[PDB]
Amino acid sequence: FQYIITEKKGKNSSVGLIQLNRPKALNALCNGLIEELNQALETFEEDPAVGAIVLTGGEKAFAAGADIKEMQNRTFQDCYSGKFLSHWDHITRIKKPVIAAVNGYALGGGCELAMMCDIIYAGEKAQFGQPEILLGTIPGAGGTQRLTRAVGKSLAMEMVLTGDRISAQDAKQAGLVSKIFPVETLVEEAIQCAEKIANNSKIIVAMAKESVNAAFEMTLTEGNKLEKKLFYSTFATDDRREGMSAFVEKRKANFKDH
Amino acid sequence: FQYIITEKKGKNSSVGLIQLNRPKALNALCNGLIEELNQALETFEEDPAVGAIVLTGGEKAFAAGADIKEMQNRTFQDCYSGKFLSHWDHITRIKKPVIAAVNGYALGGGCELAMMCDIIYAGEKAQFGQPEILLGTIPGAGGTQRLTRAVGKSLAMEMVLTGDRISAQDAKQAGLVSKIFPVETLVEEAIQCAEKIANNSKIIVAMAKESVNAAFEMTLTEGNKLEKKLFYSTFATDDRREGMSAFVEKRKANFKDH
Amino acid sequence: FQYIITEKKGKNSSVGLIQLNRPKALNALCNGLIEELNQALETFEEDPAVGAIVLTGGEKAFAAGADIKEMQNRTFQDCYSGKFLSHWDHITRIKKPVIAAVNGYALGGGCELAMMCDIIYAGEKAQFGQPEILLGTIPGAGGTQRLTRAVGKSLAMEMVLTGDRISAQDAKQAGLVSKIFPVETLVEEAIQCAEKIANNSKIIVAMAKESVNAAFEMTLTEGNKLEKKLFYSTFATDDRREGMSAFVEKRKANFKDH
Amino acid sequence: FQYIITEKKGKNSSVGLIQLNRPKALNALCNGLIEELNQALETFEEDPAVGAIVLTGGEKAFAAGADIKEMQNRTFQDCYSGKFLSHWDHITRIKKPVIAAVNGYALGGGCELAMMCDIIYAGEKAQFGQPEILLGTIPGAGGTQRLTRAVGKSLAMEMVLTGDRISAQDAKQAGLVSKIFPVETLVEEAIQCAEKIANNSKIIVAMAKESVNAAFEMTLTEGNKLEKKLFYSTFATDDRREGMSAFVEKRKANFKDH
Amino acid sequence: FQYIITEKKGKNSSVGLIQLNRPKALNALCNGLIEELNQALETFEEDPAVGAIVLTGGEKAFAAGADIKEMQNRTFQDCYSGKFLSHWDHITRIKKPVIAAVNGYALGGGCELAMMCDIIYAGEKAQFGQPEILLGTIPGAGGTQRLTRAVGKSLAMEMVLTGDRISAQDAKQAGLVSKIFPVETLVEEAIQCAEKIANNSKIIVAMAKESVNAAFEMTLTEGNKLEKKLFYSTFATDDRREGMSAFVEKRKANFKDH
Amino acid sequence: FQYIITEKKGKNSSVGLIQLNRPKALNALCNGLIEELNQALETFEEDPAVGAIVLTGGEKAFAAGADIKEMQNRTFQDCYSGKFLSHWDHITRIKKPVIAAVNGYALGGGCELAMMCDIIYAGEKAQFGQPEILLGTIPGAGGTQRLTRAVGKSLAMEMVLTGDRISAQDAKQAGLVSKIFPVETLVEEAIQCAEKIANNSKIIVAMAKESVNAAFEMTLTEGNKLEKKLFYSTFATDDRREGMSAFVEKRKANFKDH
Ligand SMILES: CN(C)c1ccc(/C=C/C(=O)SCCNC(=O)CCNC(=O)[C@H](O)C(C)(C)COP(=O)(O)OP(=O)(O)OC[C@H]2O[C@@H](n3cnc4c(N)ncnc43)[C@H](O)[C@@H]2OP(=O)(O)O)cc1
Ligand SMILES: CN(C)c1ccc(/C=C/C(=O)SCCNC(=O)CCNC(=O)[C@H](O)C(C)(C)COP(=O)(O)OP(=O)(O)OC[C@H]2O[C@@H](n3cnc4c(N)ncnc43)[C@H](O)[C@@H]2OP(=O)(O)O)cc1
Ligand SMILES: CN(C)c1ccc(/C=C/C(=O)SCCNC(=O)CCNC(=O)[C@H](O)C(C)(C)COP(=O)(O)OP(=O)(O)OC[C@H]2O[C@@H](n3cnc4c(N)ncnc43)[C@H](O)[C@@H]2OP(=O)(O)O)cc1
Ligand SMILES: CN(C)c1ccc(/C=C/C(=O)SCCNC(=O)CCNC(=O)[C@H](O)C(C)(C)COP(=O)(O)OP(=O)(O)OC[C@H]2O[C@@H](n3cnc4c(N)ncnc43)[C@H](O)[C@@H]2OP(=O)(O)O)cc1
Ligand SMILES: CN(C)c1ccc(/C=C/C(=O)SCCNC(=O)CCNC(=O)[C@H](O)C(C)(C)COP(=O)(O)OP(=O)(O)OC[C@H]2O[C@@H](n3cnc4c(N)ncnc43)[C@H](O)[C@@H]2OP(=O)(O)O)cc1
Ligand SMILES: CN(C)c1ccc(/C=C/C(=O)SCCNC(=O)CCNC(=O)[C@H](O)C(C)(C)COP(=O)(O)OP(=O)(O)OC[C@H]2O[C@@H](n3cnc4c(N)ncnc43)[C@H](O)[C@@H]2OP(=O)(O)O)cc1
Repeated sequence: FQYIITEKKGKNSSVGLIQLNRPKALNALCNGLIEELNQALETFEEDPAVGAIVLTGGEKAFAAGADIKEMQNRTFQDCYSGKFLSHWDHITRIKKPVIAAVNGYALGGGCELAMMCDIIYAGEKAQFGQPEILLGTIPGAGGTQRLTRAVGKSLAMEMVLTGDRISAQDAKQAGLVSKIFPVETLVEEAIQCAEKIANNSKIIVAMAKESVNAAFEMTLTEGNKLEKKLFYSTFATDDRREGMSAFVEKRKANFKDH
Repeated sequence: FQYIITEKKGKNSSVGLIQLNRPKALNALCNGLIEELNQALETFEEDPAVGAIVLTGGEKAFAAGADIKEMQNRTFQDCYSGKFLSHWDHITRIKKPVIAAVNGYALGGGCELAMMCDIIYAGEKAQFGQPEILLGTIPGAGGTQRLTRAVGKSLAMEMVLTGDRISAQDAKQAGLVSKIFPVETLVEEAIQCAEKIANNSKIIVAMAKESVNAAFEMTLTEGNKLEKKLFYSTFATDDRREGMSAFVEKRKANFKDH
Repeated sequence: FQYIITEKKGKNSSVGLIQLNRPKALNALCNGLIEELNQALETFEEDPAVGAIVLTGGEKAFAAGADIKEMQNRTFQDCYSGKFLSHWDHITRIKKPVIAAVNGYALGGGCELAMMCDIIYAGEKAQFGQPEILLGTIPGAGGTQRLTRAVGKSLAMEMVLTGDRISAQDAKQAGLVSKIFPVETLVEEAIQCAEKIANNSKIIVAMAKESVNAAFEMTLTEGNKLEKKLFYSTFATDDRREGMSAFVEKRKANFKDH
Repeated sequence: FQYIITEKKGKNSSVGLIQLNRPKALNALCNGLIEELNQALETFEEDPAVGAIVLTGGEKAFAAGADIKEMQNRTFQDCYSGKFLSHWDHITRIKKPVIAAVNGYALGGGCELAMMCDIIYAGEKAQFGQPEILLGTIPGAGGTQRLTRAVGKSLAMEMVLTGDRISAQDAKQAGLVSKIFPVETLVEEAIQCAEKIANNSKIIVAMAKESVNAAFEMTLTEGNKLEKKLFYSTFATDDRREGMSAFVEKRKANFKDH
Repeated sequence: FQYIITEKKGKNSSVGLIQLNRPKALNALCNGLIEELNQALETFEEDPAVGAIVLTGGEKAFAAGADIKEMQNRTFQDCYSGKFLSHWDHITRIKKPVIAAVNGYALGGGCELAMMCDIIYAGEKAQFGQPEILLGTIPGAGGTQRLTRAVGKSLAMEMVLTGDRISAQDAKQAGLVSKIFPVETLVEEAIQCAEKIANNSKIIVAMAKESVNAAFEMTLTEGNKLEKKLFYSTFATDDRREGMSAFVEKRKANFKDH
Repeated sequence: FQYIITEKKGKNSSVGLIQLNRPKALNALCNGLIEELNQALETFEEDPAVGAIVLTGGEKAFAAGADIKEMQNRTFQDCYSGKFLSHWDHITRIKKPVIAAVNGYALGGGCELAMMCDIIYAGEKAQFGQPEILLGTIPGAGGTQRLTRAVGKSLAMEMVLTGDRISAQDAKQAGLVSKIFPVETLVEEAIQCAEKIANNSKIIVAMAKESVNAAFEMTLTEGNKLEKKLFYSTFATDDRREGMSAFVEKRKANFKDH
């Protein structure tokens, strides 16, 4: 890999860590980088030892956005071509949980990439923003959708129309991120979180993740019916039986992913 | 009742109070408890003197969830028998406002029961969580739906996939609960809130509640049209004439629930 | 104008400022006031020099609601004649960004008017509320819809069913408003915000605003597809090319709004 | 029962037949009739021998609507009493399939009752209509919703705004009913259909019914995701194994309902 | 009017007739024509004597679409900040029922105009189609939305992607139109239909129309709740009292429109 | 290719033909067959000479469903494995139009495959059905969703719950298919249809197809707004001008796919 670095972490290497490694362009997400990222994601998704994935960048930047230089001379017809900014949402197809550990800059595509993850942990100095408007364009990877649904209309409108950045504290207060940690312990805290998740049944975890994601795709009435079906279906797994036995039997549960 | 204690309270016994009373199992919501709860709710719903209902538990626990021992040996087929965990959402059918006064633990079904209520007040030491994942199952009573819609994706994912609990402070900050009070004044503050509601027209209050609930069942454009129709319909009541006349006449309004 | 005061305050006269000026009724929004407001909005919308609009009231009150005296003797039939409280949502049709600078009271229709704007800035002493329930009626201009989607069910239910007001601090914490400023610098800070927006391409800004508003009208999956189409379409403008080229050339760039 | 006749005219006694029996008022559905209908439905729903239910009326009329005499002296407040025209949609909660065998008149509430069923068979002389408009009211049991979704806007608008009736032929052509039979063989044909359904696994049939109903409650994208989950869940039943094995073994399948 | 003809044609002037009169361009809907159309619509909407509106064109053409010559040189820019092809959906805002009497050609904007109406009657020689694709563009006034919802995906796709026209018979079979009449009696039959509608309460009719239109804006569950609220609200009118009484009194009803 | 046969059949070789060729199992769609089908689809999608794709099978069968023998011994966990009946909806991702030419049997997965296509042409002897229920399972590839939306609740429920087949005539009347042709000329008529489509601008056609598909993914109000944005965007293409000038200049259309 020329733009990313990967390694297994956790107690039993149950955690997959992906680090964007293109320091020069503040981790600008060029087409090649996305290519590798999707590869890394796929390998971890296929590895039956990995139960969760952690995504992070540098200390100064998570990602400053997509590569502006690569899209400077593209056309409207270039957009309906199919080779312009494709595969950006492959991460939304990963069944396993993905935690974004954000230190420093998370702008444009960078902020959008973090929002595509299931959980976001931010470093004390992290900064989020959607500056697309300053470049004469608008967010094109969920910046007007995921952001608005987490932060509320007023703050989303202010961010998208002005291009202003918000601090990690503001992001936590608004619900964009769920935890803030010191710059130097961020990635570690993220890994510990991934570890807790990796310890649970992989099949049950995948169902829970689907259920939560469904909250943004249907009415509450139907969302609850779907959730109920998923709940019922867990009763067809062995881990559910094992899990509830471990409780009454007041012992630790040992899930075997099925 | 064996598992609950009821009693009218407030200004004119206009507030119905229901207290989960099964101390030994940290208020675990077994089938029998749910049975009584729905009875209590129905009586208060039918009592024309009661304008609001307050739901609370013990000081150490609101409810630690459904009874794990009652579902430990059930099956997938049992889920479709229609005899497994039935009648849990009867509370969502109550027309009158219901306030949850949460002290201590509010886990799994407990947290979900609180979220089914219209308003939530938490004690300084309250704790919310969805630990279903630790038992090899997922939330099955709105934990992946109502939670996500209030708290945002990141925190909802973190809570549901790890099983970690959050404090009352975190819950208020995230919008899960609207007010925090000292452990010993919680139930009273809740009752005072129920009292303000009980003082308003019961027919107008029921319409307002429906309108707010509709916010999670349709697009904003349609939600506004529905709200408009409801607003128009209030002009067919006497209390609306009495209320707007009491303002211009600089006097107290006397609603006749008509 | 007999109820409003207008003027262009931009540093380059690019911000349209509208001030509700009916001090005696705490800016109660009577039919005549709404008439002028829509006129003011339309003129600024048509003025190619104005890129953003700021809406504010007095120091003691933004607006205490619609005029109660004008609706106290209306009937149900009156409502369906389409000549009662009509034209209240013309502001939602304005394509240019609208910032609400709220000082003091913002109740009922006043709170709803603020929520119709794209961004809300509140003064340290601002107060929001939906006291309709106290008059024997319910919010009829989005108070049960926009409020709930920004603040969460619990707080929305509490506000709408009790009629209690919330402070500016609470509003910011809940996500109702995005910034709090001292009473005397509020309008100025709002204007500065409008200025930043006015500096961006008007055509790109209009698209960004549409995309954000779409977040409340469709599922996330479709919202993202819509956003993508809008993003593609920006590649058919000159300001986009000028905006990206300006970046790689380390030079500022101003758009000709096309 | 004074208004209905129930008898297991099924063959293996697996089909429950309910016949509206109030000849004098052309089967006008008064409160007492609905009362019994819901009872009959519940008993069959609980009877493990019954796999499907057939609903029919007289030869001249299925049902001429709700009892007009019973609602002539009601008021707006009455509607919000919580119980005026209640329990009119209990049939939509029955998990087993329900076939409506419609002979003669099916007007207003009668037409709506038929549309609430899963399948509709009409006699050659059947007539459908929503004459509510002629009584100075509108359909209030799905007549503007289920009708429109089956028949299309133009025909639904014409039917609802004029009150005109349509023939069985028109109903089949528009998709309101799926089959037309001679007046004297209608009920039998309906029973034969119920029989085919009753022969399949009750648990699988219940899932299939839910999936089809979901088509009117969510987007196609989510509808397909839900359907997929239900499909997967069938693999946790025994009947699904028996059913596919019976095909490969080229023999008849014996479903045990689990 | 330059390209329009209007006249009250009811037996009491209860029916407003609008006839597109631009023979030379096969009734091509140019900007000027749309202007007058919206005026005509508004006058009839305001006339308390008119209860329904009938819209028709010539015998050879209803409308061949929007004026192709008027949009030939316009560009992307013209589309955003433009009154370009504006006010085309004013007809969807009319509260009173609108019947489209279609003889001959109804293509592109013409077909779309017809679908915007509540009811469509077609002459034996009427032809519908969306040939936009042949001009290198797509339907932009509901041709891919209303058509699909009435006719089904297969026929809508075939019509939109090939540009092929369908006959009146095909349109009736598919549910696009609800009635076919001889070329000479079409307009007359349409007027008779408008008459039946005009005889009913104008306020109840407007509610029924809203309810039916809601069927395409929300889930079935919410659609039914909305319809129920509208039904309830009819009990606050006098005409509902009159209508139901006239039935029990076995006598004709006289609606006062309130 | 071991199970299919691909061919270029346009008048300019602009039509891609794919023929399922596994006669022995009545074209049962086994995993290998789906593999090739997706390959064939991808090649045609990438070939800039092909403007439309035609999908057909044998004269006796289009496809009898997925391979029952390949799923006979699979588990619930096999479903959540990640690769059981995978890649079945790749066809819904193809941007180019796809016509299904159905002769003979089109059951289960076969019927669902046909419904995934944009247009369906059926031979006089074609038969459609969803017999999954007879195998102790339910439709899992859109059979309860796409079928219901095209055919209506009654017929969809009857088909899915009984397993009964319907004729080509019934399918056309219900809107499932848009045209019926003699068994011998079916594929040829389908190709002619594909040809007409292939003659139009590829980029405009792709947009029209997206707009029609959006009709099942959002409310009518939003669907129309989306359509309008797509319509506007066509004004940024050359084919739009070429097409609109070709009409005004009374000459034949000149397309260049951009
Ligand atoms: C699937 N679909 C449809 C889609 C998917 C994705 C997207 C995404 C779009 C975007 O992200 S638009 C980009 C939004 N981001 C931005 O506007 C941020 C631009 N960056 C900045 O303003 C600043 O670099 C900054 C991050 C605030 C840090 O400033 P500072 O500390 O002064 O560093 P600075 O010298 O500017 O940056 C260092 C190097 O990184 C480069 N760089 C920064 N951001 C970059 C980016 N987004 N792309 C490429 N290079 C970038 C700089 O140009 C510079 O390289 P050289 O000039 O040495 O060649 C769209 C559609
Ligand atoms: C309608 N549909 C479809 C649906 C509707 C509802 C549901 C709901 C599901 C759930 O709620 S699953 C339950 C969620 N709860 C959990 O996962 C674990 C809950 N409990 C705990 O984590 C811990 O007990 C704790 C609340 C932190 C307190 O711990 P600690 O302070 O050490 O006390 P501890 O001794 O453990 O608990 C005291 C007693 O309460 C019992 N208990 C606690 N939680 C219980 C529960 N959820 N069910 C039954 N018993 C419970 C303990 O077993 C113990 O009783 P003995 O064994 O001594 O007889 C699903 C579907
Ligand atoms: C499109 N559609 C369908 C729709 C569109 C819009 C709407 C909106 C409805 C509403 O807003 S209902 C109204 C919501 N607002 C309220 O209920 C606020 C009522 N006001 C108050 O509680 C208090 O006035 C207050 C704002 C807390 C300020 O108290 P305080 O400082 O003591 O002043 P106070 O003396 O009460 O009021 C000063 C003057 O303002 C007037 N005023 C205050 N609010 C008013 C209002 N909403 N309307 C008319 N006058 C009002 C008072 O009557 C008084 O005038 P005088 O007759 O005494 O000369 C509905 C439907
Ligand atoms: C859950 N929620 C909120 C809701 C739930 C449900 C509903 C439902 C509302 C409706 O159904 S409104 C009613 C819609 N139905 C109608 O308009 C049908 C009215 N009936 C007719 O037009 C005619 O009776 C007819 C069905 C065409 C048959 O005519 P014909 O053959 O001459 O019979 P006719 O003598 O008129 O009627 C026979 C007897 O049945 C009675 N009847 C007929 N329909 C009736 C009805 N809907 N209600 C009560 N009685 C009815 C007649 O009054 C008469 O009784 P007597 O006068 O001899 O005492 C609303 C809301
Ligand atoms: C709110 N927004 C954003 C939006 C709102 C609306 C729209 C709507 C767009 C469209 O409707 S696009 C237009 C769709 N129409 C078409 O593609 C062409 C339809 N017409 C034809 O192909 C043919 O006229 C025909 C109806 C098949 C038969 O006509 P035929 O009998 O052969 O005679 P023909 O000479 O062609 O037409 C007679 C005269 O009407 C004119 N004409 C016909 N259709 C016309 C049209 N759509 N616009 C302007 N002129 C038209 C012809 O140019 C001719 O005038 P002369 O040059 O001879 O003086 C879009 C967006
Ligand atoms: C993405 N995801 C999650 C998903 C994606 C897809 C699916 C789809 C599921 C299905 O389609 S379930 C299957 C639905 N189809 C059926 O049930 C049709 C079953 N077939 C039949 O009833 C009959 O074969 C028939 C097509 C009506 C006519 O057949 P007939 O003329 O009597 O001849 P018959 O001997 O039965 O069939 C000829 C040969 O084809 C085989 N065959 C027919 N249909 C088959 C099928 N669906 N699978 C495998 N083999 C099949 C037969 O077994 C036989 O082979 P031998 O036994 O002689 O070795 C699910 C989920």
